[PDB]
Amino acid sequence: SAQGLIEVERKFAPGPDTEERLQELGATLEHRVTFRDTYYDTSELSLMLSDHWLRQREGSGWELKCPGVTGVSGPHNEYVEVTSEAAIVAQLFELLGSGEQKPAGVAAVLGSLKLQEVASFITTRSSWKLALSGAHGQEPQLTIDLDSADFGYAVGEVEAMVHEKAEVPAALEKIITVSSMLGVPAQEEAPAKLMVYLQRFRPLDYQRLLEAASSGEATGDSAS
Repeated sequence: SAQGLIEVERKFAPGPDTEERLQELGATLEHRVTFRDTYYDTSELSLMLSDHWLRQREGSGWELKCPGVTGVSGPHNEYVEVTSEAAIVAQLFELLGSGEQKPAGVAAVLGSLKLQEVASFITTRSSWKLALSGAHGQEPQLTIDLDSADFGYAVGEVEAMVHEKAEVPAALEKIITVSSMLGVPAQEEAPAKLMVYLQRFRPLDYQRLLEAASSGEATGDSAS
């Protein structure tokens, strides 16, 4: 087994005091992102289910998720995200069936094609780093990255790097133990905010997607 430092990650579902608990436990706040992600869709959630996910973040800019294939034929060849408005403008027009003049920006197509904000919540990402220690002194520093949302959602992903597969159970069990103390060990293929929107309000619809989008970071002892 030679892949270098084995990034061992497992997923955890934390409570509402996680950030505080981490500070007190000794995890450092590496970085955190906070923004409201505003999702638009047609009235039927046709956009959502069409693999064209439309989101604006913090009123900064626009982001559209496309199934790789824009001339949708066949399966979804991965997701391609476009952030350039002119692309989204033209895309939204063809998506909703406009045939009209390209306005200028996405906010203009938004009002004109009359999309509805069907989902809006805040993404709270919080990256913590926890140094292991004990009688041995220096033990690995592992990262805990929290992904949370306004609509009842909190996930942590705990990732440590060991160069030895033999210390994987050691590091990984520390991970699970601290996590179970803080909340409950999870197992999902990492939910995006919208994956949460779905599991929260539309569980079977979430499953349609989940079963197909089942690719998340959680290996165990072998990254590769």
